Amino acid sequence: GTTLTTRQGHPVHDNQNSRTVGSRGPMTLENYQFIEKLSHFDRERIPERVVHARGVGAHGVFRATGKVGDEPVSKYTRAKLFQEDGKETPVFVRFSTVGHGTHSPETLRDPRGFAVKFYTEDGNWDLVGNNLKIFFIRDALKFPDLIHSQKPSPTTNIQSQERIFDFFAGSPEATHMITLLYSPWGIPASYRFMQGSGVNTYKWVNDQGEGVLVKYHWEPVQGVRNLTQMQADEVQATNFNHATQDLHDAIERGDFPQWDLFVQIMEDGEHPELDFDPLDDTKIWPREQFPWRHVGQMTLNRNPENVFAETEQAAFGTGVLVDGLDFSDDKMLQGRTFSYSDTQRYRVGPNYLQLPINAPKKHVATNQRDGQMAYRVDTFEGQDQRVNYEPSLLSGPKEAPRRAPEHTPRVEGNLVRAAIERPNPFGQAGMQYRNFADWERDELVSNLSGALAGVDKRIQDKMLEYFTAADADYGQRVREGIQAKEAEMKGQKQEAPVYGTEASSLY
Amino acid sequence: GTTLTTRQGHPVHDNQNSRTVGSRGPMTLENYQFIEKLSHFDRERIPERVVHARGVGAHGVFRATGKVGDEPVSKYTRAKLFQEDGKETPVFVRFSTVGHGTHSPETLRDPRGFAVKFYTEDGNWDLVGNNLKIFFIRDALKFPDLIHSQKPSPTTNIQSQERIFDFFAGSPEATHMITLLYSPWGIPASYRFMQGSGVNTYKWVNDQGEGVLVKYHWEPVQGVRNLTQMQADEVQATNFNHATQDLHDAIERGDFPQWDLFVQIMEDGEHPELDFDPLDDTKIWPREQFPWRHVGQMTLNRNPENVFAETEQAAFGTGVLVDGLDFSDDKMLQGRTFSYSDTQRYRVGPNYLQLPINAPKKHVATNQRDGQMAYRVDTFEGQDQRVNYEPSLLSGPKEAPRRAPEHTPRVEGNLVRAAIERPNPFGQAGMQYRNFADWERDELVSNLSGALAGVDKRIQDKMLEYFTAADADYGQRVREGIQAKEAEMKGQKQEAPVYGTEASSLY
Amino acid sequence: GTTLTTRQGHPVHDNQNSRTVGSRGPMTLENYQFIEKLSHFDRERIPERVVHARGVGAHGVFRATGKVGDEPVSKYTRAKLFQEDGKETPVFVRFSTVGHGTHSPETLRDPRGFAVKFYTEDGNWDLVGNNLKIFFIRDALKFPDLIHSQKPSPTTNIQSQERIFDFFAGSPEATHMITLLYSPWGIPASYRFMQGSGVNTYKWVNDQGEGVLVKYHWEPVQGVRNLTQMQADEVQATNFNHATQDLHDAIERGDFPQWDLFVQIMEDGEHPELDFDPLDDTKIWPREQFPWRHVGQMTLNRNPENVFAETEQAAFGTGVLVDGLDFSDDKMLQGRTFSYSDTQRYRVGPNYLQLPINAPKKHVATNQRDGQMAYRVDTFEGQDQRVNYEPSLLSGPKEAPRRAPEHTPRVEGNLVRAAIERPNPFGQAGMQYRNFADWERDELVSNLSGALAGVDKRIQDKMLEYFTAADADYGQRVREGIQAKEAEMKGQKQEAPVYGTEASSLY
Amino acid sequence: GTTLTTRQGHPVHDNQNSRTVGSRGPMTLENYQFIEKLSHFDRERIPERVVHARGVGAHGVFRATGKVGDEPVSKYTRAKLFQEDGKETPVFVRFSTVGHGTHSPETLRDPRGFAVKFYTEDGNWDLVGNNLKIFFIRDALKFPDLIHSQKPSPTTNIQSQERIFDFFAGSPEATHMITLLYSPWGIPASYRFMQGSGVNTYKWVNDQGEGVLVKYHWEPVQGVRNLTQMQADEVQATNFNHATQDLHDAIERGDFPQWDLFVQIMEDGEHPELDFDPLDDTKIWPREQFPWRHVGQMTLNRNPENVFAETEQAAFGTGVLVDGLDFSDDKMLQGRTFSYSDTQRYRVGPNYLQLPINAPKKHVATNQRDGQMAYRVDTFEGQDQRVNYEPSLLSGPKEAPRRAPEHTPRVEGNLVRAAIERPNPFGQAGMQYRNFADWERDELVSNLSGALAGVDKRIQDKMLEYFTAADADYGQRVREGIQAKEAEMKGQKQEAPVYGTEASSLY
Ligand SMILES: [Cl-]
Ligand SMILES: [Cl-]
Ligand SMILES: [Cl-]
Ligand SMILES: [Cl-]
Ligand SMILES: [Cl-]
Ligand SMILES: [Cl-]
Ligand SMILES: [Cl-]
Ligand SMILES: [Cl-]
Ligand SMILES: [Cl-]
Ligand SMILES: [Cl-]
Ligand SMILES: [Cl-]
Ligand SMILES: [Cl-]
Repeated sequence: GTTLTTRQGHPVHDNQNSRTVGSRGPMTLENYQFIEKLSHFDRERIPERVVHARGVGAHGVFRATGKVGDEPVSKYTRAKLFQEDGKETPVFVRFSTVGHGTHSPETLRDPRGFAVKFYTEDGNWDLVGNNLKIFFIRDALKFPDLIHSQKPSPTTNIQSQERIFDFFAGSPEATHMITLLYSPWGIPASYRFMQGSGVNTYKWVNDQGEGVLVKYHWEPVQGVRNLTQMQADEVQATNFNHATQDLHDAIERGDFPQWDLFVQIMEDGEHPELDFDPLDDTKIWPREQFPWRHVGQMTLNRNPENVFAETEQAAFGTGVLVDGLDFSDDKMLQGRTFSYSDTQRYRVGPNYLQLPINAPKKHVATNQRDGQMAYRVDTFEGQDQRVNYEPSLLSGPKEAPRRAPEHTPRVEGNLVRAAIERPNPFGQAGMQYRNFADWERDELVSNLSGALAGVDKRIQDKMLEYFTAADADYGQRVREGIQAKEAEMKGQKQEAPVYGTEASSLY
Repeated sequence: GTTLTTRQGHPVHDNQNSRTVGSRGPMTLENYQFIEKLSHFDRERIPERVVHARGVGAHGVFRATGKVGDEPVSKYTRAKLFQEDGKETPVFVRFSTVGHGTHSPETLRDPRGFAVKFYTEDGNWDLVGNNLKIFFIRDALKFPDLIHSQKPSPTTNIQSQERIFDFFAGSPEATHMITLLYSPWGIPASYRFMQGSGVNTYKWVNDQGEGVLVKYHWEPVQGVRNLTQMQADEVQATNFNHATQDLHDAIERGDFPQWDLFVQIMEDGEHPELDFDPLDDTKIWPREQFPWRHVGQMTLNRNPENVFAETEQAAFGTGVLVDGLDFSDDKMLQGRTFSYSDTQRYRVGPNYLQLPINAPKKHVATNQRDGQMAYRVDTFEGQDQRVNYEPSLLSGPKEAPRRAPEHTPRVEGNLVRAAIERPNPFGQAGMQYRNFADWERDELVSNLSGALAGVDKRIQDKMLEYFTAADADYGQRVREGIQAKEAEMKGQKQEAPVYGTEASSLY
Repeated sequence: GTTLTTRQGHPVHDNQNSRTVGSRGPMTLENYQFIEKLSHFDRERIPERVVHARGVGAHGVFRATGKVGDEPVSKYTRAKLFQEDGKETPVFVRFSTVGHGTHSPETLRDPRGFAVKFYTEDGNWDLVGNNLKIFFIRDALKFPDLIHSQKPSPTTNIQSQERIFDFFAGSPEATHMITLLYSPWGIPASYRFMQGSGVNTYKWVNDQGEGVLVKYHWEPVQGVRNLTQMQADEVQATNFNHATQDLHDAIERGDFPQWDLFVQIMEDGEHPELDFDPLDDTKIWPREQFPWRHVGQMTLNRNPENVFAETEQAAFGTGVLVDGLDFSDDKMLQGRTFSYSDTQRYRVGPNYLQLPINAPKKHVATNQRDGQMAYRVDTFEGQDQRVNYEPSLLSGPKEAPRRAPEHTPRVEGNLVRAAIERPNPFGQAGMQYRNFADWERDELVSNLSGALAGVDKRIQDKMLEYFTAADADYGQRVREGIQAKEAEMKGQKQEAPVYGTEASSLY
Repeated sequence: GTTLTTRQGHPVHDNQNSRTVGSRGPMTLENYQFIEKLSHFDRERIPERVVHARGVGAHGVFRATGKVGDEPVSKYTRAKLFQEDGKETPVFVRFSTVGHGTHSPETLRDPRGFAVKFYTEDGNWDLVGNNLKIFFIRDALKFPDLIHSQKPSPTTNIQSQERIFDFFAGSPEATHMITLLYSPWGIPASYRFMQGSGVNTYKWVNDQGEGVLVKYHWEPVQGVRNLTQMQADEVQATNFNHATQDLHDAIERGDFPQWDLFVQIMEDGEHPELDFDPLDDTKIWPREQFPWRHVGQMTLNRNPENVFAETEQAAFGTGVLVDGLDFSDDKMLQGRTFSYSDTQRYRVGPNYLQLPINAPKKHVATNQRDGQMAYRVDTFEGQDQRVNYEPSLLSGPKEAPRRAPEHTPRVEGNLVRAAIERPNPFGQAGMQYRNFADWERDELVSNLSGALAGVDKRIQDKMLEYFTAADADYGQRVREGIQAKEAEMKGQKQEAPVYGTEASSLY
């Protein structure tokens, strides 16, 4: 029961010594125990996520209220997990950073990942969102460009603020994101004291087949706490895993984190009465115009018994929708859908949906076959095994009858490559700057000043142009901050940093 | 229960049409059903086995007699699967060719694979052998050289007899193998009417820790049938899957194939009284000097419900030995042990031993962790999960106490790269030529003559030298056969072959 | 210069013996030469193509005439490779079957692959087509269903006509394809005597940005030859590589195969004057209504120096278009575009476009970085290496200015999952049946009769219904053929086939 | 020249917008530019090294003196790169940590990697060593056990000192390593101010075939600087890439780091006059008994132009030896040799030795073929391409004639699994404790005290037993440190750490 074996089932008698010619002689190839043990060890590492590499997972449950806001949930969506009051749905959630790889400090400035996997009766639903309600760009084509500038340089393997704002200098749509990111909101204190949002615009489909535009929001019961740059540096001094440790230990002691699910519902259409496009993920929907409607509550109450098998292998996709949910023409959203399935086949495996953490908690009958590491076949009991196709007069799985009309929105336009007609990259950025608290603006100006100091002046002028366009005080305060820090830099001594205490050889 | 779903568990309502803008318009990225279905389809194929690609599998059982020959089995080995009379052990067997890839004709000239996986109580045991009792080479270093000459040319993608015997011209040790291969024995009629053997020399270890040299043999109850070149060409005309079809359909109708397991036991040592090395896998052990000892009987009685998941993903390794079995200093055998584990991590997967077909049918407790497509963790119930190492004062699996002395043979010599001192590459080759039946020799001479006709004369002279060294009649008959066929080739017309009936465009 | 080395550059002194303790002793781990050699050998095989696995490649050149038909080529397209008379463009072509894997007989019934890669000055252009002008299905969602029924059964690993027509019974749109496939046209005699076509509908864009619907055709100068089933069985008896051998040997002796490129141009639009949809790939365009227009001629004159490095690693994609070419709303075509890139990253590699055979023969400047086996970085001379994104004020590659208007067709409709309004699955099928020659119809009826004999009657009735709808005589002849063949089967006895000559053990 | 293109060579006109139906409509599959760009991006990440993931690389040169110490280098070795005075050999060096993954703080306690690749005329030579002269274990079978305890826990994803010393409690041979590791020597200030060593025992072979035991040492010209835990915490606060930054910035400004290569030569044999085994890698060779002999000097003077393509893809193996160098019976060394090639085929690729950074800078002629991402074939000019095997009468690469006798040491003994007869796990550990400086001992006791505080007492007692066996004062000081720190912990209150400043929702 507790006897050490090989994966072939061979009981191991000596886990200490290799088989050699003499006690101090050479190893022979008569060492299967050694081979198998090391063969598997050499291939433990799978490639990390191209983004959101550093993360932590937790199991939990979602409770529905049966209604959206103060009116029945059936009015806007027919998603089965929402229909009944008190209906519990098992979930797995992974929190994460964005920029740097695994085992990187969780005190770094970054958006935070907030992915929730709903194991519903209509299959799985992945809500792949972040902490901030918006994103840097509005077109998915710019994503590898954004990440490359955000990630460590291919020449130094270190993040560069110059490289970061170099891309921002040509991307005015990221202004609103920067205003949030370089504020204290760019470094959440922990995952428990953090907001969540689907960022992109989605759609809800009801019994009638009617669709409405939808925003998702996670509101923490624990409240919201942010980490200033001074505070972040202090934590990082002795702890580069503080956020992972915070979530795990809280669940371990019974202090279960909770989030309330809110939704913003909007009538389908262009809405020309707005100065912004509702399909722009660099835009928020004002609560005074589009109030938040309560849907349910999620509680995380169980830690993974194995980080790799569950959290690391967990795979989330925006296309993973259940009946009642649908896409919108958010160009960012539809772009995402492609990459998730694409990257997960490579990272987690060809049959990654057959893994316990990714597999749905219900019946599955597909004609999909084979693939590497195929653990099971999606046949049903009594099926003619030789039938792996549809249609078939002999056997095999059948289509599901429609119990509700499909959502068929009207789409008209020319096949073009053009930006949206209402960019407005400075509008909401200025609003958020003014609506900030004093200590939040101070942190924003301080961070931007320290970041843009020493950077190419062509970049500086363009960023100052963007900040000024959002708010005059915004632009002026950053400009003065830059001039001040560039002046102080000029009056020091930039010799190479000396580390450690001088020592002498022991031999 | 029979409703078609995605692997996310989403019930599919339309498996016929993609989601498009209009019934005849362009596809959108709002097609997760399409994406997932095709995403998995594009990665169905895993790399085929580098050798023995074409094959067929079958489940079965092995019954032990409790004795070896007419004396107790405990005298020579302490392998648990042999100790009790009537003791049944589940097995999975894969038959195969060698040279060409999957879906290649099973009527081709090749050695035949005969791999048996024993799911014993001491873990799994893989007996990876062939139909012929010997092999081409005596050193594993020559294996990629042998296979490259055997396999289709890198310039034509077609097998070449000139390339084949080009390598044989510099490899006199393959003479005995050629004598068998180009005889009718090179094309077994089917897998059911075929012999089996471990080819390499192994070792049996008893209760005392004493070791003896061992040869394995599978004797078919159905008898032995071979396929002549004329007969093989006739079958190939309408059936390139005849051997796979033969085994499957026989089990399907209840005609279960059976093999008796025989063993040849030899005292450990150099044995200088022999003209051949007992560790040379190009050598057989004469029955008159080393009689065959019955051990048990194997019956194959169940076909795989899925060829890919079971047969294709099946992984066999010569190092996979249970207690009571051990290696010998067969340089070919020890070389094999490395490649099997090496190639299976790449082909089947990093966690290929976690697959149902490869996993042992007992308890497994290892400190091995992670790897791609990790379906489970080798922990035991109640274990401290954070302990994945040995030794440990906290928890984790423990070593197994020795219930019998380990086999510790004496090894003396200089670390050298040298061939065995008793090569004798022509001895047994000549014996087998003379011991052949008339119709077997006729086929041998006919095949060699047709193969060596047109080949470079430097190769021909060297091969004729080898054949003559084995037997004077052997060499002379092949020489005359070559001269005859080269003369007949000279008197024809070698225009490019014309195929099919002339046709005309339909448009 | 000719000295055998390791891939580390180490001169090999002994390629015959492994390093062991004594000439007949055990191998040590002191064998890097052995390790590296077998380590690479164990991973020679990459996964075969999920479809069109068996194939052969050839290098060549394409000559443009500068005009389409009798009018300038610039009138309809601005593709640079067509503009000048006598303009030569390097090409690589791979011919292939469809159903079975590598090293499978080329005498089997299948559509034949005809993929051409154009190394133009505007980058690469892949024309991924077949010999037949149409395909089985009109929606890419059905592709894995089609292939699964076409491919060997997951229970027997053998193709089954019952499984094939089981899918066809629920797919009436495949009727026209079947009419061609089970005719002599289903087995081309060789690749040189074979037609080629893009099958799908494409678009040509000129200087004005105007688009026109387009069909591609390859007409062999050598003529067209088809292989009857009786002729195919005779060839298969002694040669399962006859088509591969035919192309290679012809090029080797100087007999270079040639194809003339024809195009069918059609005004963009719905075209309600047709009984078929021009975007349906199960439909041909009648020459009497849409004449074939000559474009150029292609000549294949060089064989690959390495089959694997060139032919096996070759990657073709329908999305790989140069300026002047574009997509259509062919639901089949757009579906293909997804799968090629998806499967090639897995099969050939993440950086497969960096391989010599797939890499363009011009300038390449991308912001794409890394990936496994990254051989080079897409930077230009003098570039700031730390800039791998766009836009950038510092450095990096810049966008290309538009020298011609982009094609922006009007698209209106509801986001639906619905079939085309003009299916007409039997129309052209019947016409082709009547337009057949007598020997072509006889072969068609003979093949269908032998295939549908013994098959479940539910399948038979549906197929007979489809054949009859195309043509009354068509249905009746097949019906009579089935009744006749099912009757002769009833007067047989289905015992297990006996193979080979009885033999006796040699030991 | 600077125009942005696809990897197909297609000039990109719009790198900002995806192709959609209308400026704000859905994406179509008519987006190859989008597809290819994201398809490659989704697969940028390769699996990180299972150990030494975090690292930095640098190009350089090595100058030989032509002699070892004060006597000719030819006396002990015939390695070509050492024979001539002033002989320069191109090198690539990668420095690294051990425990945590990529982008992990370089201020962490760990051994430091020091891998050097020599591009010699006899091929490549990899000297894969660390900064410390010894290692934790003496048998490679314990390596995955060691790393698992050292690496973050599978339940918390955080390193645990309890898990670390849990393994050490059952591994007394790691005592000497711990004495160094928890001293200031466990955190080198930077890579430039750091020693290097091959750790394992190697062999040098001369013109006579005579072999001698060998230790390698890298002595930094810049001197040696270590980083205390207090100093490390201060650096980690604002910089987790300080060591990577230090090496890069130094080379960039012209301050090239230099190391002198020293060797320790010892007569081959058991050497019964020692209280330790010279093949034990947990043992150093006393300079007073075995003086350091100068060999040459290495200078690093060029930074990688691409971190991934060069540093990340760099592959080092202990088996990669040139003529004149050889193995010893160091059970640790021979174990390593297996794992490097095994893990690098998986990590870097099947053809990783074909990559520019790993490929030798000389002639390469192998019979190795294929493998994924095969960029070239190892054929020579004029070779018959169809010959990919040895021997061959037709063509192909030939063996190299021996210009010097091979080293063939005598090996006698029984095939056993047993530890060395002279373990002595506390001897040198105690000596190093006394030879330490006061500030070095203080740091050692301080680190051990803080680490073992709160840990299971069974572990504590075993470690205290090990420390005491090395030195009585050693054990007592740690014991007092533990008692003191466990007492101050008892006078605390272990509430959950509170992070960040309280904030409020912005919406
Ligand atoms: Cl709070
Ligand atoms: Cl899957
Ligand atoms: Cl399916
Ligand atoms: Cl039925
Ligand atoms: Cl018989
Ligand atoms: Cl495994
Ligand atoms: Cl283990
Ligand atoms: Cl315990
Ligand atoms: Cl690529
Ligand atoms: Cl790009
Ligand atoms: Cl390689
Ligand atoms: Cl080789």
